[PDB]
Amino acid sequence: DLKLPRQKVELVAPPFVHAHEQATKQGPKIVEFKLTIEEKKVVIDEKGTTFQAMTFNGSMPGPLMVVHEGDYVETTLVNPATNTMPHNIDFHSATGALGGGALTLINPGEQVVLRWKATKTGVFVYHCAPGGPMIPWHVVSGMNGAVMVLPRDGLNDGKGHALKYDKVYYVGEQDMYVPRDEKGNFKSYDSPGEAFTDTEEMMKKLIPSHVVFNGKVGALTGKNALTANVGENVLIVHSQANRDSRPHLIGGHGDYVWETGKFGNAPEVGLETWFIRGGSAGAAMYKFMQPGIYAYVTHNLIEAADLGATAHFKVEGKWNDDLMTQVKAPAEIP
Amino acid sequence: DLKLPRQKVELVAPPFVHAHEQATKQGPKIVEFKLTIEEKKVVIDEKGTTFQAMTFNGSMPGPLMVVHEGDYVETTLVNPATNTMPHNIDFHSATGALGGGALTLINPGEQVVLRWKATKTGVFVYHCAPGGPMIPWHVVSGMNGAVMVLPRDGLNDGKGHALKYDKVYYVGEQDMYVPRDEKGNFKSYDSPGEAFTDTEEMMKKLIPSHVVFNGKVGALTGKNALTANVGENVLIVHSQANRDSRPHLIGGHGDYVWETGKFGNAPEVGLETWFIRGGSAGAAMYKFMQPGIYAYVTHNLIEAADLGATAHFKVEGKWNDDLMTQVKAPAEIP
Amino acid sequence: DLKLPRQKVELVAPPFVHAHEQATKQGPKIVEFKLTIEEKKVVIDEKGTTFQAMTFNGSMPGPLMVVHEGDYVETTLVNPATNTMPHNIDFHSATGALGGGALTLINPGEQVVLRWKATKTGVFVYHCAPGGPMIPWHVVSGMNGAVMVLPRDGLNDGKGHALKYDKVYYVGEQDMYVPRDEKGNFKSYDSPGEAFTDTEEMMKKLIPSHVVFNGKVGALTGKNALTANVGENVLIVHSQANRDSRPHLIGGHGDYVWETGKFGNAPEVGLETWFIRGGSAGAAMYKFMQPGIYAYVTHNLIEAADLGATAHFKVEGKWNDDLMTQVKAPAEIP
Ligand SMILES: OC[C@H]1O[C@@](CO)(O[C@H]2O[C@H](CO)[C@@H](O)[C@H](O)[C@H]2O)[C@@H](O)[C@@H]1O
Ligand SMILES: OC[C@H]1O[C@@](CO)(O[C@H]2O[C@H](CO)[C@@H](O)[C@H](O)[C@H]2O)[C@@H](O)[C@@H]1O
Ligand SMILES: OC[C@H]1O[C@@](CO)(O[C@H]2O[C@H](CO)[C@@H](O)[C@H](O)[C@H]2O)[C@@H](O)[C@@H]1O
Ligand SMILES: O=N[O-]
Ligand SMILES: O=N[O-]
Ligand SMILES: O=N[O-]
Ligand SMILES: [Cu+2]
Ligand SMILES: [Cu+2]
Ligand SMILES: [Cu+2]
Ligand SMILES: [Cu+2]
Ligand SMILES: [Cu+2]
Ligand SMILES: [Cu+2]
Repeated sequence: DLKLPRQKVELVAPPFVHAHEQATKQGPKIVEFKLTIEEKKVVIDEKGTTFQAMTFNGSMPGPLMVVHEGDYVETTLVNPATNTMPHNIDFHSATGALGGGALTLINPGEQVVLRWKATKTGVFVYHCAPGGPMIPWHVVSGMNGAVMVLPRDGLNDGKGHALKYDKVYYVGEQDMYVPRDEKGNFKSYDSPGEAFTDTEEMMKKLIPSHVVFNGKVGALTGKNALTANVGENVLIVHSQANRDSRPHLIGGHGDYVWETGKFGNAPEVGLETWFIRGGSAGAAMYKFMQPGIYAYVTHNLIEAADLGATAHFKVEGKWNDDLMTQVKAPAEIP
Repeated sequence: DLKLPRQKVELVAPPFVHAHEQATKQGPKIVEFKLTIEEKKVVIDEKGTTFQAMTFNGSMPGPLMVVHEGDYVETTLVNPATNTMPHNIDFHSATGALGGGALTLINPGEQVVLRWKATKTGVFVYHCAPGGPMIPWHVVSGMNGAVMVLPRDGLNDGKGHALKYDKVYYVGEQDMYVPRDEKGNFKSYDSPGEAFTDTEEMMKKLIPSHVVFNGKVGALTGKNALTANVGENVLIVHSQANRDSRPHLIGGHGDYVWETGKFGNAPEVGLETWFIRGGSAGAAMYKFMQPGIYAYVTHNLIEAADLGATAHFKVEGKWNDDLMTQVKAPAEIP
Repeated sequence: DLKLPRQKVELVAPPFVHAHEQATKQGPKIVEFKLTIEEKKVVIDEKGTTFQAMTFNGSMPGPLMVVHEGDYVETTLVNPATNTMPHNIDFHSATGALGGGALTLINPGEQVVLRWKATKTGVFVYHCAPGGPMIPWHVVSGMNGAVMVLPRDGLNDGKGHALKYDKVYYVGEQDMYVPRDEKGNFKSYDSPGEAFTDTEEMMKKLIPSHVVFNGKVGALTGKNALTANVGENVLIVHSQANRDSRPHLIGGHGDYVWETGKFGNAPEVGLETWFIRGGSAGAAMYKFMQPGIYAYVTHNLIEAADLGATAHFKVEGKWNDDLMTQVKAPAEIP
C-alpha cells in the first residue's frame, strides 16, 4: 500500500548517535530500524554492585533513533528465546495503540514489525510497557531510549535563524532500585524474576539507590568522557522515562534549550539548569567558549555526586581570559 | 453596591464539568456557587483500604467552577454541624485575604458568603487552609478542587486562531498518606481527629501511600472511563494542590498545553508529557486521531501503575493505518 | 590588561539586596565583591535544633550580588584560618573552569581573586563545590547564594514595555538534613566534620528534615516579615541550589515570572505557582492590590507548614471591595 523509498539505519550505542542529516532535501521515506531485547545481569557502580537489567540492543539507554517529520518509522522488535519475559515497545512520538505497545507484545522467541508516521517533531521517549505493574518494572530495569524527529529544514531559534549542531550526544538517565539486605549491602539476584518482589517493594517507596547516565556510575568519564572543541555547537539530548531530572553543564550554559523537548516550540535561551519531566526527553545546545573539564550533572547534587549522575566533557582549545581569569592565585590572607 | 445580573450554577461531580459557554457575548455577572463540606470515611483502593476524607461537595477533587474574566464569583461555603472541624476556602484565582481563607473560616454549624472578582484567566486551584499544620492536612485529606476562568472570546493558540473544545474533563490528582501498622497493613481510623497524629508523622516524610485520580484507584476506568470519538477536541484540566505531577496521554499527545495553566500565555504545542506544579492546575487539549483505549497517567510509572494514578479513555472511530500499522504480527524469529 | 573603572559593592544580608540601578547609562565596569566564609553552629527551628552551617558572609543564603550585562565581576573569596575545611566558589553565571570552582579552591588561611565577565542575563546560583561528595555536603550545609545580571536597559515584558520594580527581595531556600538519634530527637554535633558521616547517610535518602527560607524556620516572619504597600511592584528572587521548589504568594499572583530565571526570555504572566529547578534561581514580580498579611510559600504545603518553608509579607494600604468582599460573615446555617 505505502509505496515510498526504504532506508536502513545502523543503530549505534549511546551516547553516540547514528549518522543523519539535519536539514534535508529528501522527501518522506520508510526508515527501518531493528531492536533486539537483551535481559542481562550488569555491574552499575565502581564497588561492583550488580543489577538485573532489561535492555533494547544491550544498552541503557536504548539507542537514539533519528528521523525527519513525515517519515514512516518501521521497527522490527526481536525478543530472543534466551530471554524470560514478554516485552513490547511504546513510542511517545507515535499516535494510537498505546504508542505501539498494544501491537508489539512478543514472547521469547518472537518478533513483530510496527510502522508509525512521525507527525510530531522533537525528542521523545520510547519504552517497554507490557501491562500493569510490569510497566514501571521494565522501564526502571533499563527498557527505555529515545527518538528524535527533526524538521526537514533542520532546527531554528524561533527568531527565522537556523541552529545547526556540530555533534549530538544522547544522555539517558536511569533511576535504579537495588534492595539492601539486613547488613546494609546491596542484594544480588539470579534472574529478573527473582529480583522482582524485593525490587517492587523498594520502587513503591519512590527513592532510587542509584541514578546513572549510560547505565553505570562513571560511564561517561575518563576514556569515555564526552568531547568537544572551543567553537563547537553540541546538542545534548537528555531523557528520563520515569523520574524528573534537572540537567546542568557545570562551567557552561544551555544556549538554546527545549526542556519539554518539542521543536514546534521555540527554544529558551541562556539557561543555567533545565528540567526534564519524568516520561520525556529534552534537548539543549551549547557552543563551547572555554577549554578544560566540564561536568554534566543533574543538579540535585546528592544524586550527581553520591548516586551516580555525573558525566564529563573534555574540551580542547584556547583559554579566554576576557571571559574568566584568576586575578590572584591562592595566597595567605594579608 | 454591585448591581450586576446574578446567575446560579448547578455544580456537577468530577470528572464532568457544569455546562458553560466558551466564547460569550455576555458581560460580567455575579455567578453564584454553593459548596457544602463533607467529612467522611471512604474506600480508596480495590483492596478495601479506608481513608478519612474531607471534601467540598462530597467529592475528591471538589467540583470545577467555570466563569469568565471579569465575572464576580459568589460562593456560599457551608460547614454542617455533622462535621467535626473548622474549614475555610482559599482560591488561587482571587486577590487578597489569603485567597479568601482569612474571610471564610467557619465552624460546624456555620456558613459564609465570599465574593471575588475573576481578574486572572486560566485554571486555578482552590483548597481549604484553616491555619498552621492544619493547612497541609486538610488539603491532603481531599479538600481541594479547581476553578477555570475563561477569556470572553474563548481560548486561542497565541498564533490569532481560536481553540474550541468539544468537551472538557477535570482530573484532580490526590496524594494520600495512609499509615501502616507493625504487620505492614494500612491502618483504619474512627475519625479524622484520630487519624491526625499518625497521618502527620507520615506526611512529613513526603512519600504518599496512594496517588489517585478522582478519589480512588481505578475511579476513571471501566464504566467510568473517559470517552471521546476520533475527531473530537478534548480539554483535560489537571490539578494537584500539594505535589508535582507529570501528565501523559499514552498513545496521544498534548496538542496545545498550558502546563502552568494560565491563558494569558500562549500554549505550547505537541508535547509528550507536561508538568503540573504542586499547588497549581494546568490544561491540555488533544484532538483524537485513533480509536481504542488510551491511558492518562502521571508519568512516574510507579505512581501510575502501583500507587493508583491511571485513568482510561475509550475512543470510538475508524483506525488510521497511515498513522500506525502492525506490518507483521508476532511470529517466530526466522 | 583590562582597563575599566572599578566599583566596590557593600553586600547586605538577605533578604535585602544592595543598592543598584535597574536601567543604567553606565558602561561596563569591574565590580568588586568580597565574600568571607564562615563555618558555624546555628539554630534552625523554634524548638532549638542546631545545625552545622557553612556560609558565605555568615548568612544562608549568601548575599545577592547585582551587576549588569557586560560587567566584570571580581570576587575576593576569603577562607579564614578559623575554618576547618577547604572551600571554593562556582558561579552559574560564569563561563569556564567549572564556573570558577577550578580556580578558587582555598585552604583555611588563604584567599583568592576571581574575575568573570557577565555575558548572560538573569538570576543565577552560586555555590561552593570543592570536589566529589563534598560538593552536595557543602551546598546543603548552606554554601550557596545568587547573582543577578540585569540588562543595561532594565527589565522588559517581552511585549517592548519596561518592567520596573520598586523593591527586590532575595528568598534563598535551603533543604537541610539533620539526623535523628534512636529516641527520635535531632542530633547535635561539635564540628562539621563530626556531622559528616550521619548527615551523608541521610542526604542519600533524599528527604530533608527541614526546608527553610533565610536559614531558619520563621526567619521571614514577625518583625522580619517582608513588607510592601498597595501599588508597589516587588521583585522576588528565589533560589534553590539542590532541590526543586514551587513558590506561591498566598492571596496574590506572579504578574510577571521568569521561572527559569533568565531575562533573555520573556516572562510568563498571571501565574498562581511557579517552579524553581534545583540548581537555579528564578524571579517573579507582583504589584500588590490588597493590604494585609500574605504568606510566601513553597506549595508543597507539608514543606511550607511543617518543615519551615513559609515567609510573610505585611502590606499596608486600602482594602479593595471590588476585588474581594465578605458578602455575609459567618452565621448559623438557615
Ligand atoms: O522554533 C519554533 C517556533 O518558531 C516559529 C517562529 O516564531 O516558527 C518557525 O518554526 C516553525 C517550525 O519549524 C516553522 O514552520 C516556521 O516557518 C518558522 O517561522 C514559531 O511559529 C514556532 O513556535
Ligand atoms: O494565547 C495568548 C497569547 O496570544 C497573544 C498573541 O500572541 O495574544 C492573544 O491572546 C490575548 C489573550 O487572550 C488576547 O488579548 C490577544 O488579543 C490575542 O492576540 C499573546 O499576547 C498572548 O501571550
Ligand atoms: O523579554 C525578553 C524577550 O523580549 C523580546 C521581544 O519579544 O526582546 C526584548 O528584550 C531583549 C532582551 O532584553 C531586547 O534585546 C530586545 O530589544 C527587546 O525587544 C524577545 O526577543 C525576548 O526573548
Ligand atoms: O554482554 N556483554 O557484552
Ligand atoms: O456518602 N455516600 O454517598
Ligand atoms: O555569629 N553570630 O552573629
Ligand atoms: Cu520489557
Ligand atoms: Cu510512556
Ligand atoms: Cu478543611
Ligand atoms: Cu494554595
Ligand atoms: Cu565549602
Ligand atoms: Cu551548580
